[PDB]
Amino acid sequence: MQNVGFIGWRGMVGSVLMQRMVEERDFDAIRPVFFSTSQLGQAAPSFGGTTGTLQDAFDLEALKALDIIVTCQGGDYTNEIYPKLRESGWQGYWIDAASSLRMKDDAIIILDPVNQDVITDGLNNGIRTFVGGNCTVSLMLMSLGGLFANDLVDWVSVATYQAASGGGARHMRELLTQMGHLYGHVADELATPSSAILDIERKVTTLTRSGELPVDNFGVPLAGSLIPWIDKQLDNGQSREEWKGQAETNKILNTSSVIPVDGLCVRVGALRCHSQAFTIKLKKDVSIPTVEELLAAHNPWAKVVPNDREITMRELTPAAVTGTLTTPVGRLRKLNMGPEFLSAFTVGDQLLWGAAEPLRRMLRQLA
Amino acid sequence: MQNVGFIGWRGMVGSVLMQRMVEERDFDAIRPVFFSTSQLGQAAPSFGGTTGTLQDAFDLEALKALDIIVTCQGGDYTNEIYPKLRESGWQGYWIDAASSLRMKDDAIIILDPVNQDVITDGLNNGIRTFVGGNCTVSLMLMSLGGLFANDLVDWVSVATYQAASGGGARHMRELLTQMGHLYGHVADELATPSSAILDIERKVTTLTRSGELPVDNFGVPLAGSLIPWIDKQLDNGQSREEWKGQAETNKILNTSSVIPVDGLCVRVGALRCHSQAFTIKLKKDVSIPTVEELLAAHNPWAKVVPNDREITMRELTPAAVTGTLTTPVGRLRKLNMGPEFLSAFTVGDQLLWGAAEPLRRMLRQLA
Ligand code: NA
Ligand code: NA
Ligand code: NA
Ligand code: NA
Ligand code: NA
Repeated sequence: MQNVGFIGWRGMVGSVLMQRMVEERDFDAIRPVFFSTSQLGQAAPSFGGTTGTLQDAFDLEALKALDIIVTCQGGDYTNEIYPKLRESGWQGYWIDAASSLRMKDDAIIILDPVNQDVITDGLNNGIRTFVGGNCTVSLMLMSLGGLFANDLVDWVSVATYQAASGGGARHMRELLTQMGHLYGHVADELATPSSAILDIERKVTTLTRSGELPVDNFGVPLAGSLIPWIDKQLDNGQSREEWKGQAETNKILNTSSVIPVDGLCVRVGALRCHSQAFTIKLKKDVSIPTVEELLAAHNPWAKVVPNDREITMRELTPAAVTGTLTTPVGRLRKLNMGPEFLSAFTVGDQLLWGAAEPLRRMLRQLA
Repeated sequence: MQNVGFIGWRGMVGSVLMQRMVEERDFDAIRPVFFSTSQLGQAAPSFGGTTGTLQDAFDLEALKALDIIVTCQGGDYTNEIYPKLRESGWQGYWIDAASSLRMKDDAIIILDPVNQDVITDGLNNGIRTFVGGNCTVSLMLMSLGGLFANDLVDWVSVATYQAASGGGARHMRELLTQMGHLYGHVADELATPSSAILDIERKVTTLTRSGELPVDNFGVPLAGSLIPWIDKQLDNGQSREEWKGQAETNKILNTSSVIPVDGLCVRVGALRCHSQAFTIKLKKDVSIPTVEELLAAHNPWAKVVPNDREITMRELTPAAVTGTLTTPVGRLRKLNMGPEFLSAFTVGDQLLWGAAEPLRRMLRQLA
């Protein structure tokens, strides 16, 4: 079996990865070694199946002995250790959740249900570095995989509804804490049937602007609001989050010609699920029934939700998707602009297909 | 002095209207009469230094004695009374917030900062029925009016982030109460520094799908989620909310040729503000500086927010816009599809320009 090291397994993304690996019994097929910085020397996690000890995440010798390394530690860790490992002559496999190495020429962005062909070709051509793609793009491709696989996409315009988990654990806690502040401030009024709605709203609105809401992580309030800007501002007017759409979509698919992908990435008051609205320009006029068939046939997670009111309300929402591996796509119909214009709405959990799942599956392929 | 009757003045939209009328001293030039659908006989609001009794909203003789009727009562009321009132020989002015008469041949959809010419022509041509437009369309036009007025729009695709107020007062209370349930369920964990984020989220997620949350008004949860379907299902696959986009935009502007308007209307966890993401196809390559100038020059409420990170976070959000008459537009840049593809993000209060304000302004013109 292969000797596999795990870095950042206690972080949020790493914890989801561990959860999934235990669910799939992935530790029975490998010889796992766990790393740490604040708990080195302590016993390895029992769920790992070994009686080992937590190794030093910065001990190069401990790392060099491994065949595979799966890290969810972050960019800073990768930027320090990855180069040192490669410079030492280490030719093992590096599976990373951080975005740092995504655009490197010797790295492949992984999402096997979509680009297994790219992964296989890379493995045969000496690629030893595999990086998960941005949550937004990975979820988009999991849901719309059938359209891209059949080369039916001319261009894609998107408007996202992104969850707090994308920001981080403390961001999620900030969102929930804010919900508590808003409700608590008008709890008495809500409990009073005769209270005036405009009195309730005024109080919530005023509190939101009061400066009393904790906003250290998002900068501004999120509960009851939204923020139409995610990540650093670029010279072309895009946010880095929006820039990743075209950059990563094309690298994941290894397109022969650039497929334009652009839009607005907005942070909303959701915990883990990213929802996305699309305006897709098709290369040709294909019927909706054919579109539904192609999307559903691509992979088992792209559940097609019939374009009917009640079922959409029940299945195409964060409430129905959080914590699941399903990446449903619905509201499929042609837009008024023409038969080559397709509308679509998707939902997907940011921590699974958008983070940990592609890593677990890549590791399984190498086991 | 015109005799003006008010219906549905006690409800949420009516209350916002009353508040605005008080702020602008709109009761001074008219003789106000207040009606009730179930409380006739009780004292009437002592607005504009007047006193009286609530009249019967269903008494045709009482209604016929008026010169102008301003109703925020709703479609069911309009559908029952309007035809009977007109058939009884009433030739007064009917100003309505309900969608009922919007597409009638003898009615004009009003948004004066955008279509005063249409309103003026209608008045001279005998039109006596004026109806406010859908909140989505009215807010879109208040923000993007400059692009339409200069006939630069080929087509527009939209993704909305609609507030609960569009559903109603009960809907808003349901959202806030749900926020209370979600936070309350994990309040102890949030207050514990060492608590694990995944344990917190697991509980919130489970509670959300438990069936314990109150959802009588929206059907499914809204706090921490969203619903990509608003109003009745139509045969073309659109929801009625989405259908109003093209129908009302073209009628408000009185276009010579149909401008395609389509997209997805999504309900989100906001109280009063609607936000909208746009993909606009221009008829020609217009520079962003020119676009900014045209938008700002159209009307005083179309605040152009510079496409910069920090200012966008502070001003292009529901938190910054709720309760104000400002209808800001930002994130203006060209999309990767080409120089004729324009991106824009708008925010606007649903109860003001999206409901009550157009009515107040129309009344002022008839006083
Ligand atoms: Na071996
Ligand atoms: Na840092
Ligand atoms: Na259908
Ligand atoms: Na007269
Ligand atoms: Na700029």
